[PDB]
Amino acid sequence: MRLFYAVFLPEEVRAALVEAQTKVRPFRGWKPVPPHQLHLTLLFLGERPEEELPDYLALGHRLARLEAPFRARLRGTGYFPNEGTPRVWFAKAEAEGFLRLAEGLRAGVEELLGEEAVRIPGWDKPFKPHITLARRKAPAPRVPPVLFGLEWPVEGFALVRSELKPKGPVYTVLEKFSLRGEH
Repeated sequence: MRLFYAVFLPEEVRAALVEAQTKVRPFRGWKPVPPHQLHLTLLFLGERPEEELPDYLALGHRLARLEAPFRARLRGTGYFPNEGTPRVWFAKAEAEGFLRLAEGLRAGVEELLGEEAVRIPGWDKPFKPHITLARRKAPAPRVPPVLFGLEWPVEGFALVRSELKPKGPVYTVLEKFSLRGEH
């Protein structure tokens, strides 16, 4: 299983983002992310053996009970790579809470994997709270920045499986976790 932890989004957030995606329909080189897949990843795990499921599940429940629901703000768009042909178009979101959950999980995964966690794809990348809007499958141009200024309540996150299939990746939520922490 190819697994990752992520935050799914509420209606007003998906709609603001779906209106954003709009600037990109004239460009067939842009592949827009289906609204119900729009999400912010806190930690990608790559291919993991089934034997580890319980540990990722327990890790989720642990972190969930230690951290409280927090407010996030959607704020501006960007591309990767920053210069040259872009690979991705994403929205920047921000909040201490995303960083705290990302740290909490990298920590748990290290305890469980030790040295092996380094081999996880993109493990060394510094966490950037980003929400992908579209991916560049063919030539397409950058579009001007999209400012959002939209605050919303983050109440939990999930452990999700991704499977590459025809039309693209199909997501299955193995579990949702509710932020219930006192902190």
